[PDB]
Amino acid sequence: ENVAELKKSFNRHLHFTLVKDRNVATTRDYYFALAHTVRDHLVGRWIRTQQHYYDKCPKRVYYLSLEFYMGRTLQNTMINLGLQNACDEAIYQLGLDIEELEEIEEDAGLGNGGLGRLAACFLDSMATLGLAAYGYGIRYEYGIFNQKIRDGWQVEEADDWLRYGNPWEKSRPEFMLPVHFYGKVEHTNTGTKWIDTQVVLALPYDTPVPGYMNNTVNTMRLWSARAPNDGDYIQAVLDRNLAENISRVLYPNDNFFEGKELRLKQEYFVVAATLQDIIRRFKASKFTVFDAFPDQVAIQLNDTHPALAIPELMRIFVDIEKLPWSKAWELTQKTFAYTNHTVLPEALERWPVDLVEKLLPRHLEIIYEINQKHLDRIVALFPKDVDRLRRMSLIEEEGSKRINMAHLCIVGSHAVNGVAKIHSDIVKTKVFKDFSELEPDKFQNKTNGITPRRWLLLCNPGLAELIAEKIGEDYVKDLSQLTKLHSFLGDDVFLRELAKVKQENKLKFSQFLETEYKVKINPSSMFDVQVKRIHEYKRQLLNCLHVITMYNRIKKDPKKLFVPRTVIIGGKAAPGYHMAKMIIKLITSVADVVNNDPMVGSKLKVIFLENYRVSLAEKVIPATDLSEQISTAGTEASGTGNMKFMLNGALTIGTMDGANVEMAEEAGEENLFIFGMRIDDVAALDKKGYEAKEYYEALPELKLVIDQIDNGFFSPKQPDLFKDIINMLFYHDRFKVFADYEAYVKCQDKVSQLYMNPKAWNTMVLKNIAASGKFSSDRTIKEYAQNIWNVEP
Amino acid sequence: GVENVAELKKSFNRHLHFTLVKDRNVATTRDYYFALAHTVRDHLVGRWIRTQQHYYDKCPKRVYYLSLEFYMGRTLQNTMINLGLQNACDEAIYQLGLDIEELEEIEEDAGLGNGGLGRLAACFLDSMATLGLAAYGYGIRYEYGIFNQKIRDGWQVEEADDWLRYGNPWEKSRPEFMLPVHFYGKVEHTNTGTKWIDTQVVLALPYDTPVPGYMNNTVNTMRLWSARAPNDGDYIQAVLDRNLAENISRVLYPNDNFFEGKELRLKQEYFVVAATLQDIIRRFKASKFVFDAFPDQVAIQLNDTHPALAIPELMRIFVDIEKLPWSKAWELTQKTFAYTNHTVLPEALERWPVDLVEKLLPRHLEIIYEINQKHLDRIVALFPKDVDRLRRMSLIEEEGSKRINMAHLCIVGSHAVNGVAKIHSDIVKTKVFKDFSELEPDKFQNKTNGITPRRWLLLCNPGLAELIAEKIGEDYVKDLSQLTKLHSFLGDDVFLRELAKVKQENKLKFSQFLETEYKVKINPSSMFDVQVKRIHEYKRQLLNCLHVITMYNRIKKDPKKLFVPRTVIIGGKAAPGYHMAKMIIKLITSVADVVNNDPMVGSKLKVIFLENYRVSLAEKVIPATDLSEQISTAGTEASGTGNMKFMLNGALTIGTMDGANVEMAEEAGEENLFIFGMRIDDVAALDKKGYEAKEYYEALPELKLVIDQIDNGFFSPKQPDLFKDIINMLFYHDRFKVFADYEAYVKCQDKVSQLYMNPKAWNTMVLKNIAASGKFSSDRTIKEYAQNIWNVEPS
Ligand SMILES: O=C(N[C@@H](Cc1ccccc1)C(=O)N1CC(C(=O)O)C1)c1cc2cc(Cl)ccc2[nH]1
Ligand SMILES: O=C(N[C@@H](Cc1ccccc1)C(=O)N1CC(C(=O)O)C1)c1cc2cc(Cl)ccc2[nH]1
Ligand SMILES: *Cc1c(COP(=O)(O)O)cnc(C)c1O
Ligand SMILES: *Cc1c(COP(=O)(O)O)cnc(C)c1O
Ligand SMILES: CC(=O)N[C@@H]1O[C@H](CO)[C@@H](O)[C@H](O)[C@H]1O
Ligand SMILES: CC(=O)N[C@@H]1O[C@H](CO)[C@@H](O)[C@H](O)[C@H]1O
Ligand SMILES: Cn1c(=O)c2c(ncn2C)n(C)c1=O
Ligand SMILES: Cn1c(=O)c2c(ncn2C)n(C)c1=O
Ligand SMILES: Cn1c(=O)c2c(ncn2C)n(C)c1=O
Repeated sequence: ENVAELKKSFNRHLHFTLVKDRNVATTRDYYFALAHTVRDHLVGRWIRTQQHYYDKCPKRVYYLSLEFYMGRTLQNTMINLGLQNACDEAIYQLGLDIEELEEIEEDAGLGNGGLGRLAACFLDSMATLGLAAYGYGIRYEYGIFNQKIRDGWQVEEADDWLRYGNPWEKSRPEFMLPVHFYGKVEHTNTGTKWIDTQVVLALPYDTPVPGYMNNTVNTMRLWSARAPNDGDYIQAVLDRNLAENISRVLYPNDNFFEGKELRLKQEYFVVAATLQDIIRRFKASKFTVFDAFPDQVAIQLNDTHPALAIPELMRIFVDIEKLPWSKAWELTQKTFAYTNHTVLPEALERWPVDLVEKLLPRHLEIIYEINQKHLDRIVALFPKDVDRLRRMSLIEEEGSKRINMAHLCIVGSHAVNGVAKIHSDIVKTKVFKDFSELEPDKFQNKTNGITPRRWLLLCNPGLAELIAEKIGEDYVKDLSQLTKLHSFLGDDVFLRELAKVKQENKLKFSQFLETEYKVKINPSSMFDVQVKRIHEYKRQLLNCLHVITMYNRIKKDPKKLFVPRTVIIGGKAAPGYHMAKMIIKLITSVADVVNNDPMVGSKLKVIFLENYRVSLAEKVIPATDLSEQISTAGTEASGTGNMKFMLNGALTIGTMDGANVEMAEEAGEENLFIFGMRIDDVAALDKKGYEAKEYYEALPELKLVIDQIDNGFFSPKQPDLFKDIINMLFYHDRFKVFADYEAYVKCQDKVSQLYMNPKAWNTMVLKNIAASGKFSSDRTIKEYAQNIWNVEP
Repeated sequence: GVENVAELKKSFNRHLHFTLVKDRNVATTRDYYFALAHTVRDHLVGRWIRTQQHYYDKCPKRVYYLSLEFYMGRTLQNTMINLGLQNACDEAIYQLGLDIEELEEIEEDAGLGNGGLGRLAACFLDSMATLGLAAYGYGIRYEYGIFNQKIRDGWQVEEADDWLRYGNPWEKSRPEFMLPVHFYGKVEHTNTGTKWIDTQVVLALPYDTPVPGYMNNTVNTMRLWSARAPNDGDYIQAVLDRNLAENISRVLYPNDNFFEGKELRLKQEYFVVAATLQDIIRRFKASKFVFDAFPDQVAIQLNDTHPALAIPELMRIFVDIEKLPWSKAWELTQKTFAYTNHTVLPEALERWPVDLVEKLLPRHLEIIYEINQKHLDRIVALFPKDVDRLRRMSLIEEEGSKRINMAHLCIVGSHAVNGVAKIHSDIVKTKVFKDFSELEPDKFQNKTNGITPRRWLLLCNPGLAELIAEKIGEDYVKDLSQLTKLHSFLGDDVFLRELAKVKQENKLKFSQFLETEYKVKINPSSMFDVQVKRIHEYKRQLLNCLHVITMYNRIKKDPKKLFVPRTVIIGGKAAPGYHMAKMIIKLITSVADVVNNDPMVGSKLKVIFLENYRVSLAEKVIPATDLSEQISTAGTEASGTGNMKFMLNGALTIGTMDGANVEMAEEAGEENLFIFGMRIDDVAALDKKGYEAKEYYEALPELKLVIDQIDNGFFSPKQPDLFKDIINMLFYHDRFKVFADYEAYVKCQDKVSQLYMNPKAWNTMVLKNIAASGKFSSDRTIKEYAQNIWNVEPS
């Protein structure tokens, strides 16, 4: 707890746990010794917390997700346990630099983006609020791949994150479980029997989730695939890899459905294990016995990925626990709650019934029965409307039959929510109209949030300290306290101190940029940042057009006053996403021309931030002046990066989409740079018909950019390299890039104006930060606790 | 002894809490085991760091035992004993209200070996550490060791030995020493020399396991390498294909004394060799180093031919990497390497097809050719005429598909070659490699195998170790020859009663195991007749089987005739692809089922096929053995070591004058062992003449019956011709002349029975074996290797 004792513990671990001394100890060794030293501080409360849940039996919440974008654990753990300052001092006294040791830790990147990071922020919040929550996922041997740029292109490298070992995970062999696949169904007189199946074992690994300063430590249980133990002998042993390939790697797709059998196996794998583990726990507690199940258990479905949980639970209740269908179904609906995270057609999960029949025979039967009972009702309430039956069916018939997992989640759940007002609204009245009309009270909204511990206290200590010195540390657990910040809007000194914090973050992050990339950084320039997964809907392309735009204006009139900028664009593209990869090449091509043109000089620098991940977001976010949140209105369910930048002192330029809409409401629309078409404008443009060749014909600045991109100005060695981009823009652009081009650029010009007025710029910054309270994930979970899970802190 | 138990207790509770995240209410037995292991493990650290730091500071010559196998067994008790902590830990576990025996059984055996070869490496490590030698073991960290064997419907069934599933607290990853290993690619001959390009790369991640000397503060290292894919069409598939590179250290080839020319196997051999040589070279350069002193600082023992590629690999490093001239490098090489021949069985000789090698290790095939060219140029110069000698001495075999004779490469590439027992070393030197020793006489030597007295006496038989200690002191633990002092008790009946009692307690404890694992009811007063080793035709478990049946037919002949009761135990694993071995298992289990259930035989005889024979089990049945079966055909067992364990543990041996049996006889007196059957010369004479198994069948009533019973379905009614392959082998393809030794073997057994009815004489003979086993301590073997091969002294 104190410095002297932390030094002894560190040396004790370096010695007994790493078998090293100071002369032969590696940096990794020091990091592991520090990690173990901090890890020991959690054990007492972790056992105590789990024991408490058993003795008092509070209702349990289970967040079931295929993704958990956790990032690094060491610093986070030191902050939530109140050890950082002590450890920093101890390490320094041992002659080491804690910051260097921290960089050794590999990110636990078992997610793709928002969906996976949301889940991670939720666990932190649930632990901070003292809830009996458990996160359940898959312990991927490989998480989201590590990204590199070779010759301007994204190159993928396996993210072998467990290679050197993971001190934050705890194998729980006594809770191992078998998961079945294939086989056939047998309807006997003693119940239905799913037999002749292939078995794969699931070994759970527990990771502690410490709440912020509250003595609570929950658990994140991730499952690992293992071959059972019961032709060529060698091949047979090697073939054990097949089963174990189930939890081998995370599918690297963000907002896109890939119907691969292996993925279907991962979905069921995590689902079968989790539900059996929850049932066992339930039956092992202080408890026909199952009638109290929904009062003791709440399972949240993170998107439709774990949709199979609905029939799996039914399978268990009926075939194993011998409950009648009617009862089983009732308990199921009371147990599950579904969160819809997207409206993009390509992201919708539709599994071919053929694939499901072969792999999960008993589950196909259960899904069919669920649909029968479901459609019999509709037929009753609407004897005529037969087209309504087709639109609400769990099965799609057009061509090869498929299963609409989202429909399956709606009927098997008692609550369904979008992740932002505009998204939830679209989900309730448009996408699932036929369902909400019958069950209105079933649909809700639960606007996303981000944890102020990792995304403020951890990533920007300077800002957390400044805020804390002015209004106390109360805000860490109740972010709505940041509103008190309005009391200092005319405080010139607090405004200079606010600016100093940002500048320090920029100077430090600049050192990172000149170290990782050649480029020379103008530390006074404006840090224009857009970091997120590469997507056509997110429009990194639109941003790219503006950069080329600024570049030409500079070449055109070199002597014309230009507010300097450092444009940073980063994010991974799904491996099979061709257009995303091309977009990356374009950006890298532009930067090369821009960063090396003598006429532009320190006026404009462009950086493609490589390997964007949680630990990297913690560095660049505190260093940002301008946050790009420019996806086409109605395409971004919510967004969370936007919230991160808001809490850390950046201004936002974006469209009225996702949570951007709610940010404007909290801070006031004038304090954000909103632009472009809105949900209604995009629809009108659709009914009419989007003809992109019109804006190109009516906007010279855009035409120059387009011609340069099309004629090879950015790829001399390959004149037609960006042909596919141009082709999509002129004939296949569902995200209407050309349509928001003019408004975007004019918006960008106003940002530049404001940037030249420090007093005005920071004043707005302060109103934003003051208005960010709403976006703490503690508030999100609070609403989940009260309106869906019915549990208390 | 004060404050030692209390601190062990505190520490134990500290680990259960911080290391296992458990309290006394939720802890599993496995958690208690891991808690004790970490508690014991902490006592190795100080000495391990200190030991290795010392070898760095004093720079003694280092010995490197390179092997594809290390059959280590359990580490817990062994570590406690060598560190002098068993008594204190036993007491700490007890006071904590726990059953220490229950905890130790939790530990998984590190069975990274097939049999005696892998176990010898293990024993050698323990001894080298006990003698304080700067020794290092080098092998592969298999994810799956030798398979767990189960008996289903009388047949052997193999189950994957997933020994790392729950974690191994005894290994320590050393990531900073990872290394790249190359495969495939091609050879480019440029002006900058020869270059091996276009290669596929695999990484080698070493894992160090501490090897504690006995009561001397020395803690050596065993470094095992694990294969990992390097970080650098379809994304998901590409990531899944990383399993291919990792398959190289996935599982141990389960073959004992048998060459299987598989590509994966060749990859394992090169893998451990390339990782090891690079690491050894890196250590040399990091010490007070150009390479002229290498052979004076480095000695690498090649355990059999499996790591043969180490020779051309060192040449490759020396010439292609270090740029040394060929002549100089070849010189450094021979001085560095030493080869130990572990077998003369033709089916066990590694002969790789030149094509497989060219495709996988092209640069190495060129180097092997060049060594052969030089080598043969020498023969030619010494014997201008004799062209046949070239053919018999070449590393390349031409007949049909060209293959590489790895034995020959090891010989020319080494300064010393040895066998593992007088008779085998003589065979190697004068017959198999006759043309070679004639040129270099001094090169060939002998190094009689040994076993470590710590695991095979102190640990597995605490009763006998204490008995002996109360009579002649503890000195014998560090010098086994001190066992001859037991002779003073040749007349003391009191002592003989005590010796019989210890043996009795072991049989009673082991009987509990048997009846709990098998339906059979044991007669604790019966003679424990045991044959536990890998199932082989040359080891002749059949012969033994022919005796059990011969006996069965005798009891059914006169149910009232005095019969010396026996509990016959035959165990061992069969290589998955070894058809005849599996047939022999099915024949032994079938016979057993007929003898164990025959009402007329009752408590006179019981057959038990001991399932899953392995180091931990060996430690169980060995101390409980009365008679040891070591009956391999003369000239087939290069040495054997089981024989040694049994001898040291109070059992009498019935066997042929093969391997180390000859030397056991010389040491204890040929009449203090039941020797029988043909001898090497008798075997040769029978070969020259011609073996006609049918004659002995024709001339031996008791035998003819046993056979007719096997061939007609007496032991397999549902399947009358089930044992056809066995009958057909015994009659027209028996290279191990089973029947030829059947008559001698049966008469020999009757005498064993006779002697057993006489407690006083039986135990007297036993005492004579225990007092003469000192020569078979691996500490003696290692000392001899050190003086005459490695040229090093006890650091
Ligand atoms: O594995 C040991 N410590 C552990 C310490 C550790 C634990 C968890 C995460 C990181 C480090 C170790 O070095 N690793 C576990 C990792 C893996 O799974 O590969 C790497 C260890 C200490 C020790 C001390 C003695 Cl005397 C003998 C064997 C020993 N092993
Ligand atoms: O893994 C931990 N201890 C280790 C302890 C251990 C180490 C070596 C062999 C057996 C046990 C552990 O339980 N295992 C390593 C094995 C594996 O890799 O499967 C199983 C551990 C302790 C701990 C304490 C906190 Cl607060 C959080 C996470 C934690 N993990
Ligand atoms: C927060 C975060 C995201 C989510 O970003 P959006 O802009 O909301 O899409 C994605 N990736 C990482 C690494 C993050 O930290
Ligand atoms: C000693 C030992 C061997 C050796 O068997 P022999 O053929 O008797 O030399 C094989 N397996 C195990 C488990 C051993 O302990
Ligand atoms: C399928 C998917 O990854 N959806 C993503 O979910 C997160 C968390 O709700 C949203 O912020 C984001 O806008 C959306 O694209
Ligand atoms: C190739 C091989 O496994 N050889 C085996 O080695 C051991 C240890 O040297 C000998 O005792 C045994 O007789 C022999 O069969
Ligand atoms: C988002 N996304 C992908 O992630 C993707 C894709 N095609 C392949 N992938 C992987 N498409 C068309 C797409 O929009
Ligand atoms: C690496 N890479 C790509 O990833 C790529 C490409 N063209 C299209 N793509 C997606 N080219 C030319 C290329 O070198
Ligand atoms: C020892 N041995 C084997 O181990 C073996 C074999 N055939 C296959 N195997 C595996 N043969 C004929 C054999 O003698």
